[PDB]
Amino acid sequence: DSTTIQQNKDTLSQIVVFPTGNYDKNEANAMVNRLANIDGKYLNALKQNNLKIKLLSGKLTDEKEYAYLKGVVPAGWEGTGKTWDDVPGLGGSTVALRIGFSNKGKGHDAINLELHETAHAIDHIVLNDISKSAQFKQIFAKEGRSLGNVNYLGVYPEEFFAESFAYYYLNQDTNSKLKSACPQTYSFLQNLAK
Ligand SMILES: [Zn+2]
Repeated sequence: DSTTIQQNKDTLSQIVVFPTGNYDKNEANAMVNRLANIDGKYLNALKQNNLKIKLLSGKLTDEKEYAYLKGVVPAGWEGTGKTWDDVPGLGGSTVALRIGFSNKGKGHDAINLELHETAHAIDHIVLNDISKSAQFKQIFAKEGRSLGNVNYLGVYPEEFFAESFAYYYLNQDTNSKLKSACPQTYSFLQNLAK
């Protein structure tokens, strides 16, 4: 609800890092507002571990900490002439997101950039790679293709987990879509948030 979103925006004021230089500040605010949909327990767990959600005004590999990715072809992306230089988001041990690239198809396959990448960090930092736990692996074996992208989401449980989390928290449409397609994944995320 409207007041829950504000509470999470408060929590995020100590998580989000805005970039140097000029950019669409309203769009950066929109991304923070979408992150505020995430259950506050997760956001405070990220803050406890000093995970920073970096909004970028340039390319991922323009940041010194990601320079090692310059020229690197992502897993599964060979032959397209695109590399990490072109990838708008990264999540796991860190989180970095190009402002403006939230929507599906803006250089990435996720329903929403910032929720997908932040799900990676929650998975890895907060929950000890729960996407590789025995329980989620069983669910992934049954439902891992049911969000589509069968040769990507259907192959990597960490990507299926991240995408399912994004569906669960993006909006009411994507939440009910997850419930219909991946009922056991939806219940798993419900029990995790409970
Ligand atoms: Zn991913």
